[PDB]
Amino acid sequence: ELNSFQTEEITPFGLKITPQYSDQHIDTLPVEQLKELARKHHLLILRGFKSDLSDHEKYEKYARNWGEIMMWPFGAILDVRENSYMPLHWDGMYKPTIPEFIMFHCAHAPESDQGGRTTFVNTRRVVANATQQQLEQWKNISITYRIKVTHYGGEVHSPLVEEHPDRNGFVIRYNEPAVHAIEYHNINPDQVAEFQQDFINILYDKRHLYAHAWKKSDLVIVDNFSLLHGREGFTSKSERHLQRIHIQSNPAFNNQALR
Ligand SMILES: [C-]#[N+][C@@H](Cc1ccc(O)cc1)C(=O)O
Ligand SMILES: [Mn+2]
Repeated sequence: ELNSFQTEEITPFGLKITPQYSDQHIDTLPVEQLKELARKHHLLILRGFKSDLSDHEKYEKYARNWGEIMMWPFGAILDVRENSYMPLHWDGMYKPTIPEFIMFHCAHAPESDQGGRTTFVNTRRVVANATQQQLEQWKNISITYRIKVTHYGGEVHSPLVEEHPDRNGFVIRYNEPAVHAIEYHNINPDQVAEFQQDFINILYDKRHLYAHAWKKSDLVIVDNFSLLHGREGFTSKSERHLQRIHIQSNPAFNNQALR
């Protein structure tokens, strides 16, 4: 009745999953149990397992065990390759569907790289830590985002607070500004600047944010319905190479914010 992997809880949220014996293969892990843990804990770091997922064919075949892949024009896999931070967002903003899971495989992460950790914000925890007056204000705010050339048109109008697709709580949908692109609704224009200051401070809080330093062959599973994610600005030059696959909910979740 024991698990077939070791688990350690991450601060402030998430699970770090590691092998029980040397050279344990990633294919040994029970995918349906992992999906349940990812929905409950929002972030899984699978570290130390043997895999050949830098092979695009093998990675795609592996991800199909998790569900329907959300395909992009370039295919199933985005190869993320290498100063400013990348703003918090959720994936699928400008697409017709929002994927439930992001899978990141680390094909390359030199110790040579300094900083630039991937950021993960548990918006369920943000909602749970808010006062009632805060949450009431946030539920009344909606935001229009304008982006780059995209395949499906490029304007997003999203409430700041949404109910989770599983109807078991509320989440935050927010795209932080980068250093009009963003336009806030239902708030006095006189208060927008300070609200933006205050809300970004709330998201970049040690109670809510986990910053991940990559190691080669990490497989990270992200609950895109519950989290926002981004990246710290890089101090040094980096050769990091991540490989990203999106997995649809069943049925796929249509993106009502796309305009
Ligand atoms: C569609 N879409 C994107 C969403 C996005 C929006 C803003 C930003 O800075 C980065 C990514 C994805 O899911 O990849
Ligand atoms: Mn992203």
